[PDB]
Amino acid sequence: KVFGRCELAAAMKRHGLDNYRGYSLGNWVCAAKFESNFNTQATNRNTDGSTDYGILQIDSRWWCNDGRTPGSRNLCNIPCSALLSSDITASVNCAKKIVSDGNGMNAWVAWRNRCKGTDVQAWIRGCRL
Ligand SMILES: CC(=O)N[C@@H]1[C@@H](O)[C@H](O[C@@H]2O[C@H](CO)[C@@H](O[C@@H]3O[C@H](CO)[C@@H](O)[C@H](O)[C@H]3NC(C)=O)[C@H](O)[C@H]2NC(C)=O)[C@@H](CO)O[C@H]1O
Repeated sequence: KVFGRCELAAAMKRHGLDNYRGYSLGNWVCAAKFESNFNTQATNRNTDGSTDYGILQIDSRWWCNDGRTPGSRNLCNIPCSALLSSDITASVNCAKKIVSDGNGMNAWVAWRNRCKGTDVQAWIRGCRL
């Protein structure tokens, strides 16, 4: 599924991401627009072999198992396809462990380069929240 902007905002707040580890909802909404364009089914292959899965592009080198990233970890304890669902629970669940792992949202390259230090509040503009 491709989320609407306020639709995704609503469902992320529902799932506890607004101000999770200090980061406002705007940050997360901005992270998703640049990582996946709000597409839950988004996939991207990396040079090292790993693949980035879903609306928040979680990488199989570190967080999920895709059965073809040999010698990698599965720290969220899920199969990577779990992250491609229309329901974002799994991705948001795993996202909370990523952002707590020491580097904050810097783990998300598009956030560091396109959302960080910008008016991220503007991504939740007009949303009935
Ligand atoms: C959303 C996503 O999948 N992002 C990926 C990033 O997770 C990843 O950056 C690397 O992440 C790992 C795992 O968190 C980092 O290891 C951690 O590093 C911190 C210190 O920075 C350390 O305290 C933690 O103990 C350690 N984690 C574990 C489990 O030991 C690693 O440092 C990050 N490396 C870099 C260069 O940023 C990148 C790169 O794999 O990929 C994104 O897709």
